Amino acid sequence: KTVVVTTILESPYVMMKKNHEMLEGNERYEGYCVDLAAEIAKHCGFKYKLTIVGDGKYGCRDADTKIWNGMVGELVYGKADIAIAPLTITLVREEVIDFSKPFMSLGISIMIKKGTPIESAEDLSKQTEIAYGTLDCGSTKEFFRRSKIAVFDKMWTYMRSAEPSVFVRTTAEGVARVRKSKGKYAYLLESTMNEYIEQRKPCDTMKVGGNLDSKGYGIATPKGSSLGNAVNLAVLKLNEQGLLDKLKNKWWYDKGEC
Amino acid sequence: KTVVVTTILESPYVMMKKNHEMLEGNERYEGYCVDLAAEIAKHCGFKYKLTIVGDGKYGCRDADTKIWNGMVGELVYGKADIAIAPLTITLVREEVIDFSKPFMSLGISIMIKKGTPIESAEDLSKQTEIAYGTLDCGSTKEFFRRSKIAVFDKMWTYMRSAEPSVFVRTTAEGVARVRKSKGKYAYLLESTMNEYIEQRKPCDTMKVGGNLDSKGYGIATPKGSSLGNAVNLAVLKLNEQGLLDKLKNKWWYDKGEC
Ligand SMILES: N[C@@H](Cn1cc(I)c(=O)[nH]c1=O)C(=O)O
Ligand SMILES: N[C@@H](Cn1cc(I)c(=O)[nH]c1=O)C(=O)O
Ligand SMILES: [Zn+2]
Ligand SMILES: [Zn+2]
Ligand SMILES: [Zn+2]
Ligand SMILES: [Zn+2]
Repeated sequence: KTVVVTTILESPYVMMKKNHEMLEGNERYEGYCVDLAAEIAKHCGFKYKLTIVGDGKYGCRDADTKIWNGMVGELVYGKADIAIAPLTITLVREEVIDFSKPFMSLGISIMIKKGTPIESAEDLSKQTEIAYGTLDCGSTKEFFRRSKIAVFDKMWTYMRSAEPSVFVRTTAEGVARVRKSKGKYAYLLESTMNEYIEQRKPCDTMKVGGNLDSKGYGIATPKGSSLGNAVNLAVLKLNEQGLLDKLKNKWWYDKGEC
Repeated sequence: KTVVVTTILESPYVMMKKNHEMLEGNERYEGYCVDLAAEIAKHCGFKYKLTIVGDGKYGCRDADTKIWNGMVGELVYGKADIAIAPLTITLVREEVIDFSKPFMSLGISIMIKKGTPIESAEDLSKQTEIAYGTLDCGSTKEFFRRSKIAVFDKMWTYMRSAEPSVFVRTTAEGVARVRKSKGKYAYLLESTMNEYIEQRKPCDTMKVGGNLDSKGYGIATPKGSSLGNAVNLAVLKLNEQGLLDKLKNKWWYDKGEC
């Protein structure tokens, strides 16, 4: 009956409202993905419950046990009916779960503390004074681990063995590390987040260079789910009616602080 | 056994080779989608025959007869097994054919003859001296026909009723009309084509403003095709390995004339 939605606390996709503690259920949250969830449930006509992914992760497969974690795991093992989050459509995931067509297009990008002498991935790869890393257990890390491109493989070789670890558990941790690093840590992260942070106080970071790749976020369902067809059509309808563009401007720039 | 591929003569996706009269079968053609077709077939392990869509159209549904034409029609009526072309993923098409995840991301954009006093769709809609139109029988025309956004519906109201027709049969016709117009015609077209033309002699056009929307091109198969699954995985794998980025570079910029 009630669809269980798995999602992740990631601003501005899903955030606790300022007055959350006296709110209940889905009303405790706000954001792009909260709005998107409401729109999809309205067009597909279902009731739903937003639940924050227990382990706070997007999803990766343990190399030894072969068990999936994060939001991907919640679908694979039947703990959730649908994931509505900034979840990257990838080949290894497509083999275990289903994705709608993308609701957002983006790429990997570089975040620096303002004034950092870096302008590109090539710049990062050719020096050692400035540390750099990525989010753990996500598509960005896997991009570098799997890259054959000389600069990206060179970066991976450094990142894989760097001490202390250049990888972070959450996006907020990566961003804090940039801000506190005095310009000695750069962060590789998805472009739309880089762009969001750039317009938030204290306005001390910026995106440099173009995107390293191109990819999309999709709505995910368990393989063979009776929900997947309708959800995919709903995403296309929403895009075509301009709602996705409407939501982006609402959460990204109408709230810009810089 | 041999998979019939429907595609469209649209530079630089599919072009006749200079000496095509001396060649046979698939070797008559070159371009982005020719290269992509060869790679999809290699990875999925099938033999294939490239065929040019008979009516030279992408695909629209006749309002009265309800019959699909163009490449979409070839798949709907079983004349082709797969379409590998700059074919836009849309809701109405997804209702009758299947698409892979996108192999290219793009949006509707404005092409001007250099010097034309236009910077945005808002600019176009608020003036009358410069005419503007789109490709007929495609996703761009349908975007304007269906839009509830004030600026775009105003543009549609003008375009639908303009005489002579501001719509064109092929991309080349639209570009030619811009070039011959002395600034008095602007062309609305997909961004990646706008970008390609900007790098073609006589280097007298340019893209202005941001994109009007966001969408993708996908490989299409008939509903229920056994090919669908494997083709989608192939597209994801090729994106992740950088092939699609390499093919754009090859056909757009390595060959740039400006
Ligand atoms: N979208 C990713 C997770 N994710 C998120 C951000 I924001 C990032 O900078 N890198 C990531 O891998 C996924 O689905 O694994
Ligand atoms: N891709 C479109 C066709 N198409 C192509 C170009 I190049 C354009 O500027 N506009 C279009 O509608 C579709 O599939 O209808
Ligand atoms: Zn609280
Ligand atoms: Zn709606
Ligand atoms: Zn010829
Ligand atoms: Zn190959």
